[PDB]
Amino acid sequence: GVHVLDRPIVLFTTTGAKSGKKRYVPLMRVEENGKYAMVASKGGDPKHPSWYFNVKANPTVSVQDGDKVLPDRTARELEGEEREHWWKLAVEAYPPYAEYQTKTDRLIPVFIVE
Repeated sequence: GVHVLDRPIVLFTTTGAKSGKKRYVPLMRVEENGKYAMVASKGGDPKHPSWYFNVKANPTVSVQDGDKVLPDRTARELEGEEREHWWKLAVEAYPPYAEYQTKTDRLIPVFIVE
């Protein structure tokens, strides 16, 4: 229902691939030129957050940033240099993300929402 969002957080709305159920995933705001990143950490626990598999099963994801709603955009798991770029923006936004990363050799997934 109605969410109230302010920096430093944004809301990503996911839709169940099997059920159609909406789930609401607040994450740190990591933004550039109208695109957003979803950093798939889990608070320093190295296992995946429960939404990770959901955005891969159904990449259609809405964003709410302040009063602005970007409906039914597409989440794409980043690779390579592009992941690195968005990782840098994430660590500037929320430095403990880098601390989360020191707890595993596997790169924390980052999705671009576009």
